[PDB]
Order: sequence, then C-alpha cells, then structure tokens
Amino acid sequence: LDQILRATVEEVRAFLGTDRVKVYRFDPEGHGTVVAEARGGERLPSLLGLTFPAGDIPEEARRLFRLAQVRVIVDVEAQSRSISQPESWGLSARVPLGEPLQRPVDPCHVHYLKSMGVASSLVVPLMHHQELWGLLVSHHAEPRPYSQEELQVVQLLADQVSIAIAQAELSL
Ligand SMILES: *[C@@H](C)[C@H]1/C(=C/c2[nH]c(/C=C3N=C(/C=C4/NC(=O)C(CC)=C4C)C(C)=C\3CCC(=O)O)c(CCC(=O)O)c2C)NC(=O)[C@@H]1C
Repeated sequence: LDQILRATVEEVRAFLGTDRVKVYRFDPEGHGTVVAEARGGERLPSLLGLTFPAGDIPEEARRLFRLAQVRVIVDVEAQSRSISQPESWGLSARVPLGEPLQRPVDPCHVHYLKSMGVASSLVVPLMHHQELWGLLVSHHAEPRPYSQEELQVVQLLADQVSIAIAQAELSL
C-alpha cells in the first residue's frame, strides 16, 4: 500500500506536469499522513511523513467529496471568496453542484496556499463505495485552468486508485 501509492504519484505528476502532486490518506480518528509525493525540480519542499491535524478539515466540505466528488480552488489572485452563514450545511450536499463554473474557498485556506507559493490547486478524492479514504491534490504555482476531459480521466485514475487501496487492503 505504501509502496504502490508512491509509484502512483510519480506517473500522475508526469501526466499533469504539475509542480507537486501528493496522495493523502484518511484515518478513522480524522488524522491523515502524506504517503506519496513528487516534486517538480525540488521547487516545493517534501512534506512526506508529516501529519496534518484533523481540525484542518471541517466536515461539511469533506462530505461533498464523498457525495459529489467535485472540488477545485481558483486563482488566489482572482480573489474568489467563500463564507459561512448563521446556519450550517450537511446533508444539503445531496444537491448536484448547482453553482457557477467556479468554486470559491474561504480566505483561511486561500492564503495558506499563498504561504505555500501556490495559486491554484485541483482537488480529487479517493473513495470506495460510500466511503472516503483519502484526498488527492495537485499544486500549480501559476494560473492553469483544468479541461473537462483531463479532469475526468484523472477523476477516474483517482477512482482507479481509490479502488487499489481497497483491493490492496484485503491483503493486510
Ligand atoms: C482554513 C484552513 C479554515 C477552513 C476552511 C477551508 N478549508 C477547506 C478544506 C481544505 N483544506 C485543504 C488543505 C490541505 N492542503 C494540504 O497540504 C493538505 C494535507 C495533505 C490538505 C488536505 C484543502 C486543499 C481543502 C480541500 C479538501 C477537503 O476536503 O477539505 C475548505 C473546504 C472547501 C470549500 O470551499 O468547501 C475551506 C473553505 N477550515 C477550517 O476549519 C479553517 C478555519
């Protein structure tokens, strides 16, 4: 599982030629670890083996990956902003998209990317059946919109990967 996933990130980056792409796995307690990472000329630092507090991932957003498998972050420069409301959303995700061709992310996560030298990142999750196992993410330091065609093939690759983690799991 740890070996396969490492190989998966190597070919993936090559296909997108993105500066950095890493695979992230979700643990039952909310914590996750970086088990796969590729660097575009050591441009970005290696976060391999580092743990990211679960508190970093709320809940409403995580459900959307499990329910709709669709989320991307736009040009931090375009200044697209997201905000919460007196009320909280949950199962409401049962709705398919229903938003402009773009998705805004609150300013908190936005600068975090800026602080990381990232301006636009594509997000694709890894899931099996009704369960979400991890989160894939590509980092683009400069504006780079995604194509509807390439997006699926990858979404499929992720799905193909999500399937691998499932099939490999039985082994252990
Ligand atoms: C800011 C951190 C506040 C917040 C808002 C917020 N952030 C997200 C969700 C994400 N955070 C990501 C983090 C990264 N980058 C990594 O390197 C890494 C560890 C390997 C991850 C997973 C990130 C790109 C996401 C999306 C993935 C996910 O499913 O969470 C969101 C959701 C997006 C949306 O607009 O719905 C927002 C708005 N969360 C807080 O509690 C902070 C106060």
